[PDB]
Amino acid sequence: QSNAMWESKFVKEGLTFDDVLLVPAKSDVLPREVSVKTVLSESLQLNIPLISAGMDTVTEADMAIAMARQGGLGIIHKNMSIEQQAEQVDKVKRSESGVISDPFFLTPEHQVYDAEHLMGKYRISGVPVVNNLDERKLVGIITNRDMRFIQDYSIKISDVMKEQLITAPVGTTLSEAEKILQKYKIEKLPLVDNNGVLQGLITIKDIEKVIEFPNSAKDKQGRLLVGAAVGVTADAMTRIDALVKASVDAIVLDTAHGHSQGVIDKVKEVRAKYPSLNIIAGNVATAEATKALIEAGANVVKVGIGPGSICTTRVVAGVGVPQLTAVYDCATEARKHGIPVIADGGIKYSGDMVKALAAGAHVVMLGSMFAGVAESPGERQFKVYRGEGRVPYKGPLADTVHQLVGGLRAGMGYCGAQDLEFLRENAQFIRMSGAGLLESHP
Amino acid sequence: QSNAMWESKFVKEGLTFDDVLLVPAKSDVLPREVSVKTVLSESLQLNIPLISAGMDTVTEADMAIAMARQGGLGIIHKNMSIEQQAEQVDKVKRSESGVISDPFFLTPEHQVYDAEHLMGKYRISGVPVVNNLDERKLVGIITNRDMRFIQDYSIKISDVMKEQLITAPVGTTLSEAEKILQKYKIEKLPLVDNNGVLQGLITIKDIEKVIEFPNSAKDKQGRLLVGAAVGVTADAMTRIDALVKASVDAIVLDTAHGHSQGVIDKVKEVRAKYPSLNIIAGNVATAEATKALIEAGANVVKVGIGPGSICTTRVVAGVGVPQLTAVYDCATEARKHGIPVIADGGIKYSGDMVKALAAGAHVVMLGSMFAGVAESPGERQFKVYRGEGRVPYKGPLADTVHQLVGGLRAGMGYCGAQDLEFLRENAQFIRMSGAGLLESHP
Amino acid sequence: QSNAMWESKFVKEGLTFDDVLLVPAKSDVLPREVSVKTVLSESLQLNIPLISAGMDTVTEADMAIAMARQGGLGIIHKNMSIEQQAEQVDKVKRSESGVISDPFFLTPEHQVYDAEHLMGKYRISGVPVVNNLDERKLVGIITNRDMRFIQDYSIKISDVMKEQLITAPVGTTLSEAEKILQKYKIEKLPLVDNNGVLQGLITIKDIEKVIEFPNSAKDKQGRLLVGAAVGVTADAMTRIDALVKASVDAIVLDTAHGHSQGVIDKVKEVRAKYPSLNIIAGNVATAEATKALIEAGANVVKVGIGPGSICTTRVVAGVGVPQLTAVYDCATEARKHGIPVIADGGIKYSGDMVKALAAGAHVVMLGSMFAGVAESPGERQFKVYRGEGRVPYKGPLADTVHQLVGGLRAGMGYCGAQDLEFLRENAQFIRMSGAGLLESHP
Amino acid sequence: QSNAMWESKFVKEGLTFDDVLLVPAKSDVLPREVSVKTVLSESLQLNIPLISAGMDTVTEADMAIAMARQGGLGIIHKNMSIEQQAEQVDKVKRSESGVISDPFFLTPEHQVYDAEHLMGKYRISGVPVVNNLDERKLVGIITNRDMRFIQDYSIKISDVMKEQLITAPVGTTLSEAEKILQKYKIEKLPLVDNNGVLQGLITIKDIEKVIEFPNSAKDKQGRLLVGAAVGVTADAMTRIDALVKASVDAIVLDTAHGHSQGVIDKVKEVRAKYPSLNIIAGNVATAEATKALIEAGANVVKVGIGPGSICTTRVVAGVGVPQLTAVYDCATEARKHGIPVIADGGIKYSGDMVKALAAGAHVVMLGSMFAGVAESPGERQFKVYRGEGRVPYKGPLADTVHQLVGGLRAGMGYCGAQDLEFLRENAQFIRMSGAGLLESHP
Ligand SMILES: O=c1[nH]c(=O)c2[nH+]cn([C@@H]3O[C@H](COP(=O)(O)O)[C@@H](O)[C@H]3O)c2[nH]1
Ligand SMILES: O=c1[nH]c(=O)c2[nH+]cn([C@@H]3O[C@H](COP(=O)(O)O)[C@@H](O)[C@H]3O)c2[nH]1
Ligand SMILES: O=c1[nH]c(=O)c2[nH+]cn([C@@H]3O[C@H](COP(=O)(O)O)[C@@H](O)[C@H]3O)c2[nH]1
Ligand SMILES: O=c1[nH]c(=O)c2[nH+]cn([C@@H]3O[C@H](COP(=O)(O)O)[C@@H](O)[C@H]3O)c2[nH]1
Repeated sequence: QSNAMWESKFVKEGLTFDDVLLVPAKSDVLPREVSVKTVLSESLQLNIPLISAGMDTVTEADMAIAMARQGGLGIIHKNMSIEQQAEQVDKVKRSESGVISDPFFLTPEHQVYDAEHLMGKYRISGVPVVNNLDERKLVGIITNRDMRFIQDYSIKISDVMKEQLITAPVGTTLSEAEKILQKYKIEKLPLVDNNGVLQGLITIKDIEKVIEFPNSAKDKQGRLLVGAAVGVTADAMTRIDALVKASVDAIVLDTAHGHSQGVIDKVKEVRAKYPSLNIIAGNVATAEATKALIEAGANVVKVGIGPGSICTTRVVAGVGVPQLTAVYDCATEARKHGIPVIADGGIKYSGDMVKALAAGAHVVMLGSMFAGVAESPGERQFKVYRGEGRVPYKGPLADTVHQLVGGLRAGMGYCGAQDLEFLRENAQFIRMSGAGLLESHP
Repeated sequence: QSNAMWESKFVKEGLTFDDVLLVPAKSDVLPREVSVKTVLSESLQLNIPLISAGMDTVTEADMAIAMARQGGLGIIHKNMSIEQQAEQVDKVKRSESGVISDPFFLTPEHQVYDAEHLMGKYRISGVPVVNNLDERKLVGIITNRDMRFIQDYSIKISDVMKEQLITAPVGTTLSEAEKILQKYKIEKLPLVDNNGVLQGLITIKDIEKVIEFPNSAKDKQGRLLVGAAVGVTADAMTRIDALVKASVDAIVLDTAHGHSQGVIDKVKEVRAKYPSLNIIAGNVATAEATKALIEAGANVVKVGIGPGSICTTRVVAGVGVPQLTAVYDCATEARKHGIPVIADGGIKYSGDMVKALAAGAHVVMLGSMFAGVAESPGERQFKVYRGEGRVPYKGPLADTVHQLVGGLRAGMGYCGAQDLEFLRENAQFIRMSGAGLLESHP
Repeated sequence: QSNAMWESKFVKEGLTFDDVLLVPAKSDVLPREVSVKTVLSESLQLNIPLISAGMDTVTEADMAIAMARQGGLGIIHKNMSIEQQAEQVDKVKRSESGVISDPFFLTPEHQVYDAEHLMGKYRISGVPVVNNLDERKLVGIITNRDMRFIQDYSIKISDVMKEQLITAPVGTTLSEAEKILQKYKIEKLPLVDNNGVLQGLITIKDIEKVIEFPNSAKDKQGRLLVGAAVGVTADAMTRIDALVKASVDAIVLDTAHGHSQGVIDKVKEVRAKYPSLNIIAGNVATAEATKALIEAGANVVKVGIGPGSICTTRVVAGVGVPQLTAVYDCATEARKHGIPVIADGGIKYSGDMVKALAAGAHVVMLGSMFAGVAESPGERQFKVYRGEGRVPYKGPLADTVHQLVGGLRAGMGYCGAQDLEFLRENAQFIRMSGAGLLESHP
Repeated sequence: QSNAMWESKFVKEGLTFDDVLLVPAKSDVLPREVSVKTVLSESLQLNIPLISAGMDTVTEADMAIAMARQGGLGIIHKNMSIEQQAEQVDKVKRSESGVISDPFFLTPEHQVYDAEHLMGKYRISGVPVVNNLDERKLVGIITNRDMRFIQDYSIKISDVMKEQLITAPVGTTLSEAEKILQKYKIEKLPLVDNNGVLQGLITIKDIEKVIEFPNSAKDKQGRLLVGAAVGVTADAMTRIDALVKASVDAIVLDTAHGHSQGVIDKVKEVRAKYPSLNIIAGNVATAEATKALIEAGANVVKVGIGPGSICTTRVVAGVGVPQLTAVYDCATEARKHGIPVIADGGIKYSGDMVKALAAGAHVVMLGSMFAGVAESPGERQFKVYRGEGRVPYKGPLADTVHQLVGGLRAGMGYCGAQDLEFLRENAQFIRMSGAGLLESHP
């Protein structure tokens, strides 16, 4: 039928955050008891439904660390050298429990400049010393306590060098090391084989961060999860190869129109080369686009086109979809594949987040709410946000998350939701007019 | 059918006050002749459809007194010691006609400090004196006129002490006492049995407040009605027990989500222990929630979630229902039980109140409109309002009520409503756009 | 069916001026050629569809005169003494051609104070003199030209007194008198019978106002049309009796709720006593109300409740109907009776007027647009408007009318309407959103 | 059926730019590869879908030149003398390649004042000299290089006069002349027949403007396209006759209500006299109006009534149609005739343009966006805009076009549109609320 596309032009209708409210429901569950955890895949498991945007004013290593510590996930932005980005990922992966199975080491023949680089780069504060690279046999350890008395860093590890050291067998756990470090009063516990060949290193920091950040989102090895953004370019594979060597949990293929053919192609290509890699692809606003990314191999779909708070797409190109309808239409399609969606853009308040999750999104992604947080890249106080603009300095990330998560639990309480799955599946909205929205804020 | 909850997510629609207008109708009744009285139960009968909110910036004894005097009802807030709240209720119950059947008394052996406490506490200004507590036989009365000549309050009632006194038999009425007090020129008329044992006390104040506040809402004994708020906590029963000893007319079980299981439980528990007690339960926005509270034993339902003028629920949790739809959906369910609903929150103008009552609510409850009234707890002039904020100092309660009630009678006139029942049942609305609302205010 | 009133409560929907636009149509007729005349009854025929409101800040004699001169109609407001209002009507009726069939006269025995009163009261500037009241035989005429030379007004008409005078037979017309006054160079032309008994008077002013205001709306005798407001009170009949003696064309029974029984009663009563009188009754917003007023005998219906620019009805009582829907629903009912409606309130711009007339109204009524006009009661420049408020000083009425009528002709041009009947009957609207209205103004 | 027009009065609904967004679609085509060209007729072919409005604050010769150079089209406004307007058209037609087939020439007997007039008028900078008008035989050429050494312009061409000159045969092309002018180092290349009779002239400017403005919209002869506005008046034919002599590509019959009979008549009359002329007729908002203009002979239809940014039509006459619905309803009708429509008025941003083109318009017309551009008629910096108002000074036209066209290509990218035909035909919208529009801008 020739005329259908023409006749249907104005037919569709969509809703944004301010058009609706969640409707209260029978609830046996209190806000404090609800579970806010979400699984994006078996290798990607968040304790809070939050991701910081890959954007140069939002997410670099310090941020990805702070996010993961809270149960969420950072995405390292791509506006940096590939070597730089892989390095940013490595810094997040090795922040805690990173040298347990893959330790750095020095030899007596290195300078102390080498020690200070490693401790500085990874924030570890102790370094193992082996006889030689080939042998892998550990002789001595140089640490932060040792650095204090060293005036010149040009001198070799031999000079400022032992005694017997307390070392433990490989596959020693944190709770095991906790007692050893405690019994013997050490802050560093190297791990060797039966031959005394260096295998790994455990520090008290690997211990106390576990205590201090119990909701941390971590891989199986116990290291902080991290994502990274990759464009669709000739550069794409090379960059991914380097990040994968990095061990970063997920790659986000971030483009403006995710329903283009060039993007489907690249997904197909990356899935082929990395069958187990977490591939987050976006951005899409439709069910058809969502279906195409999933059949291309995306294991997560990122959603929204136009809704961003700095996004000029609507005004300049006339293009976009109201975010809740976007999330809803996408989630409707992704649901049939057991595929999670991310809600990307448009979220001003904690209530918006709750609505995004109740319209079907597994996680939400925030740029601007995080832009003035202490841990973000930038330096009353002020900090920049670009895609150009400004937002107040918000203090440490943790305070913003707490109010977000607190809003989420209250909302879950009103809806009677023990967990996010229940919410996505059971929550009902009610549409309201502009005048309906005027009371909502008071 | 597995998919119904998902498909229906965005289906519902709701209206607030500004979306609608009452439509004029055939009217034989003038605003001055209409009846604004409402019955919440046989033991709770208002002459005006207004309740002051249990809130620490709105309602304590002075307020509950002023409300009841106007035909409405105060709810003592729960942000106080239980002993304190029971005492606040007692002050309202004994404001007028309170010692008629349950008198306080002293003995010649008390000090005058005791007299000044009682007169001060209850604003009565005369105190009966009996020989002894066991005997109950009245000897003398100490009053405000007597206090003037007393310099030291440490002295006993014996010293500043009689002559024969004019006393009347129990079950003497106000209109009877009016003539006696008038014939003999006394302001105090104690009541004894045939043995001269003290039974009660009547004062001219019990008389002239009847004259001065003819619309007063009162129990069968003729004392001002009062409510009290109770949370859902381990504290709940103990607090209620004390208030019931107080004789307060109604308890309001006030929680944020009234459709939770913990709230239904507590209602069931209180109804069991107090089969005749007025239990106002809330807050709910749905018919299902309304049904559950009624079957739990609530004899009044309080409505609205999100609409409050300080309420951040909408923004922080994303949760709420547009107030008129809320009231309408609740009233639709409660109607089948012969159960009244209260409209709680969102009312800015007298016209909003009229609309709330025409959408099915029996009474409305107001926090903010009363927050700067003289009788409210706080101290140009200024007074605080929190759930933090401010509202102009409005003068005495009576002036705000008069314009509210005047708006209500005009509205009833336009709709042709002789009484509130007719209004609830017959009144029709018309929906308008935002531009429709722009003319409405001019 | 018991439940219908409850279920239908929120069903109705309504539109105001800003929700819609008139849709352009095939047009063979230019704005200058269209006819803006309207017939409210055979005795009430306007050359422009405009009425000035009976309101103390809008319409008194000066205004009713200015309106009628433009083809419209003034309504003298009722906030004045009945004698005062009848006098205001008489001033409008006698402004031009008023003493042609019912002349005032003096006798030689009156003082000149009497002459100056009459000329001053009615702005006529000549007065006939008869021998005696019984006889009616005219002797001399005293005029403005004569007053100049008179220092003391206490002196009798005898003193400052003749010669033969040029007089004409009764039923002399204006065009006849035009030539006589011209041929003989007189400004005053008395009219007598064959016996020389005074019958009427014609002046050059009666002539030149016809020239100067060709669109004037006039009765059969050629005097300016005038209306008057009457309340529903015990006062009503007495006031009407006096106005009818006045000869005022129409009475407006103006009340807040025209669908009340007391108003239907009064209409029935006035129609009975004055079978030919023009009775404008209001105000109503519904078809049912409209039907009741017509069957009570109203020959015009006035419409709108809430739309007034000073009207607080919406906010205070919650009551009203969006004006276009009001006019449309009323016009739909009145049409079946051949009955015209007036659109009363809400009109900010000339475009609103065009829309009001295209929604079915015969005429529109304006308070606020006329409030600062020179001819209005009040005294940069400033003038008050109450029902309290302010509006810029607009200059003479004629300038405001011209832009109104110019807007009306343009609108009629776009719709292809040769006359108002075509417009009412054929014009189509298109509904738009708030954003649709944002472009409309630029 | 008598009552249909009355019942349907409020039935229609319409949308403007801010009510909607284009929905992203499968896209294989990048913004840089899309084609923005449009054909209004075989003789009217634009490289960009833009027309500058015939308005005295927007388009005169300088503007029509700048527009055409960019691939768009200027319409010379009619608020000028007919001789003046024909002259403005001639200036645009002869800006480049204009004297190739119809050269101006002088004789040795003219003064230099004549030379300076021609070079000044047409910006050509060389003038051919023939022996005599009858003969047409070229003797010498006077140019800009020659003017430098001439102090007095009163002297004849004979004085300041040869040598042999390098001339080429008629039908020489630009690419041919490019090499000649290059090989011989000349900037002027006259064209003669075998007899040495002057036929045309080619300059280096005719060459380098081709290089400098590759997207230029030109006729078959290679001269810049130009339009002109004509009113509907007695003046109409005479004016058109003169413009056609001008060779201007299109005439725009511009009136306020294009659905009037006088406008259909004039179209019929002009089509009869000029069967091949491009006739752009407007303005219309309906399909019925659109059909009537096409059957009258309009080969392009211009659309919108009310949407203009200075247009008071909505407010003053109450008349208009929301622009997208207007364009859509018109395009729906015009499509059946293979007829293009122009979207005229209402466009604030590049996104609005994209939406106008996706609602079915072939081209859009802009007044206000171009009003402060350097090339516009008027003289921080400031420039006026009237239909009275102001708009910032925008710099040269080219910068505004580039952002417009860049917005258009992005939008086309999101929709997957290789060309404008695909866009018109396949693009889908989604309607949003006012709150939906609040996020769109951030
Ligand atoms: O097309 C775009 N051009 C941009 O310059 C831009 N900047 C941010 N974004 C998107 O907006 C998201 C952040 O949204 P919020 O600021 O509301 O947190 C981000 O996560 C992005 O998806 C952009 N999209
Ligand atoms: O969830 C809530 N958190 C709060 O801090 C709060 N404060 C007031 N209220 C509710 O609002 C009602 C008063 O509404 P108005 O101010 O519009 O009179 C009150 O009667 C309450 O029902 C609250 N609800
Ligand atoms: O209920 C009312 N109380 C008032 O104090 C009042 N003042 C004006 N009006 C009505 O408004 C009309 C004038 O409307 P505009 O100001 O918009 O011209 C008038 O013609 C009246 O119908 C009132 N209605
Ligand atoms: O009825 C009208 N009276 C006017 O004074 C007027 N001025 C501009 N226009 C129209 O508006 C168009 C320009 O629209 P924009 O300013 O939004 O670019 C123009 O192209 C015109 O179609 C007018 N229409």
